[PDB]
Amino acid sequence: TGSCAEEEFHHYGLALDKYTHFTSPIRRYSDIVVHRLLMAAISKDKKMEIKGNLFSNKDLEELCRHINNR
RNA sequence: UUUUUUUUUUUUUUUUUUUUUUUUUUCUCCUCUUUUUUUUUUUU
Repeated sequence: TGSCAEEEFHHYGLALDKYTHFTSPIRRYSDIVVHRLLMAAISKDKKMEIKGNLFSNKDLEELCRHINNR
């Protein structure tokens, strides 16, 4: 995300401007990330706090390079 | 009518000890050929 600029967020091959998967938490790894985050989102718009941290910049970038490799 | 004598199975038992798997060689060595390397996408 905000590690880069907006222009580098698009999904040109599909004419979208943002595209990921969320339909497979089981056979992949970015999707469990998306699960934790989506549930943090549905859980955060109540004005409370989600104890237990989630990620950081460097952690996410090393994870995404690992996933590219794999 | 044929008496008397010529030994036998070595003696001994009431001695201390503080180590340790194995063990010891063999040299440098020409990997052949459409490629940059493909890559989104969805159904597990």
